[PDB]
Amino acid sequence: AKPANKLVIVTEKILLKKIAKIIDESGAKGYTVMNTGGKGSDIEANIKFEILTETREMAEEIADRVAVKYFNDYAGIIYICSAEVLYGHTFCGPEGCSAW
Amino acid sequence: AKPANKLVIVTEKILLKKIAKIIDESGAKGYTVMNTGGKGIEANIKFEILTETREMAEEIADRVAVKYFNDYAGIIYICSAEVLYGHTFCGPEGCSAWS
Amino acid sequence: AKPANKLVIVTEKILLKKIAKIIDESGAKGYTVMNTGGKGDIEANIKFEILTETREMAEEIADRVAVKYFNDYAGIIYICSAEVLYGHTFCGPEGCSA
Ligand SMILES: Nc1ncnc2c1ncn2[C@@H]1O[C@H](COP(=O)(O)OP(=O)(O)OP(=O)(O)O)[C@@H](O)[C@H]1O
Ligand SMILES: Nc1ncnc2c1ncn2[C@@H]1O[C@H](COP(=O)(O)OP(=O)(O)O)[C@@H](O)[C@H]1O
Ligand SMILES: Nc1ncnc2c1ncn2[C@@H]1O[C@H](COP(=O)(O)OP(=O)(O)O)[C@@H](O)[C@H]1O
Repeated sequence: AKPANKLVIVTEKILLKKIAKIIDESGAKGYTVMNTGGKGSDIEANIKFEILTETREMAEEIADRVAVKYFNDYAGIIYICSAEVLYGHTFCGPEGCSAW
Repeated sequence: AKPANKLVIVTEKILLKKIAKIIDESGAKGYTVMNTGGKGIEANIKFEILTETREMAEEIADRVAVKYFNDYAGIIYICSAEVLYGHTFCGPEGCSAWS
Repeated sequence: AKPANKLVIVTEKILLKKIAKIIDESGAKGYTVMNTGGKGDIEANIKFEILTETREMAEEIADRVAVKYFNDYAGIIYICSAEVLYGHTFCGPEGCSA
């Protein structure tokens, strides 16, 4: 298992591409995005990205970048969970997630 | 980053409003809900509520579980999270990137 | 609260049943699956979340899925610490106690 940070960005759907770009630009290996509702009849549609980042700082870079660009104007929460990636060709490389 | 508990409630879709009410009542600053399938495939919903404290999360969990989980399928679990950003979650205070 | 591993498998939608079977076969008490998009532009995939009582059950599932599918199918499997607060099936009549 390879430590990861699960960066979660829940924010407005309309930022999807904007945030995907940020995620792509961060060098995060990918991301998972889903449609969600959230409150912060009063549920609003939003999207949740989950970006497993190799490092915390990458996650924060993404968070910071998203937040600074968008979170004044757009609803969003970014949080981060410890994860370990057990498998993820892209995330762990040909190396595998048990790089001995 | 502000420590949080990601309270996850996966339960029957029909409880959405009912649980949202509980969440709203808990003083949780918001929640994220999504449609999911599950076996425990039935359509259900997953709430994710980031709570400032563990006890809030448990209050919600306890409240939901007591009010619904003896009659409705549902799992509640809780993950450590840190909120990096979340106006509503961290307040005007911010999520205090330095602790 | 009962410690759990939230095994998350994000992979191609078409593996849903195949992975569900693996999950079911692992003796995981259940799983949550959702439709997701992902990049690794967005492709539709599924995220399973399996709360497993033990890490090794999660890894068993992960290993089984990854071995059986991840050479041919896109997917990431990762695992989070979780605690189950409630989950009849997950914690048994015993309750989530701890
Ligand atoms: N071990 C688990 N891992 C991940 N998700 C779970 C787990 N157990 C339950 N869930 C989620 O919570 C839902 C409710 O599960 P529960 O065991 O309480 O009821 P169930 O009647 O078995 O549900 P189902 O209708 O899915 O069979 C499940 O469908 C699933 O979405
Ligand atoms: N405490 C929380 N737990 C989980 N998700 C949250 C929480 N607070 C906010 N969210 C998610 O982030 C989204 C935006 O939240 P926020 O910026 O507070 O603005 P708003 O009040 O305009 O929805 C919500 O719709 C929800 O999906
Ligand atoms: N760093 C990551 N963070 C979050 N999810 C990821 C990450 N990398 C991959 N995924 C998820 O796994 C899926 C497939 O992974 P991958 O093996 O990279 O295939 P692909 O590159 O063909 O999409 C992605 O579409 C995405 O949902």
